[PDB]
Amino acid sequence: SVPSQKTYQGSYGFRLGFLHSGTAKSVTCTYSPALNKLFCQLAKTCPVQLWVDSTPPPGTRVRAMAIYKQSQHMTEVVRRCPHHERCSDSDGLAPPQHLIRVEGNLRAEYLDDRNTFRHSVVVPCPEVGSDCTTIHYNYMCYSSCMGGMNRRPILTIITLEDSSGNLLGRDSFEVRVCACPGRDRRTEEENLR
Ligand SMILES: [Zn+2]
Repeated sequence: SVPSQKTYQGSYGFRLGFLHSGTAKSVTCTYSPALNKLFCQLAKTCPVQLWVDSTPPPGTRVRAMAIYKQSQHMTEVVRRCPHHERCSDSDGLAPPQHLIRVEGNLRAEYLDDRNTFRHSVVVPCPEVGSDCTTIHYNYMCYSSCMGGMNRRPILTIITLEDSSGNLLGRDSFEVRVCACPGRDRRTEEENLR
């Protein structure tokens, strides 16, 4: 099977938002609207905003999952490479095999799907004075990792779910985990032009 990647705002007007971090060679995470693609360094904080037009019910959750972007690879489970899955960089909560972690949320749950074997991380659902909520993700392998992503592009799919896991909303973005996100974004954006 292959998870749907179709954008779906749903009843609550769910969609993502990204900061404007620029493309300085020092930057650790940067998002390209033109490419709908996030470029980030290994294991660095990736702030992703969650926007809604109205507040979803108590018990609503937000799940993240990675899939390969190319159709010929889409049935393969995205996982950490043979090196990184064994490097004992556990935060005590994320399984060592999971590519995507949520940073600084003790209520994060990590799922190994019993049927598809795919990995995901899910958190429960702004503060006073704020207009959106932000989740902080980490990507724990480089796009280039041999025996893992192996230079294949991935997408992250973010789904808004009810307490049963039923779909309420969906958005997605491509991700490249690389040493120099600023330069790579600049390069790919120029290539697109
Ligand atoms: Zn790796």
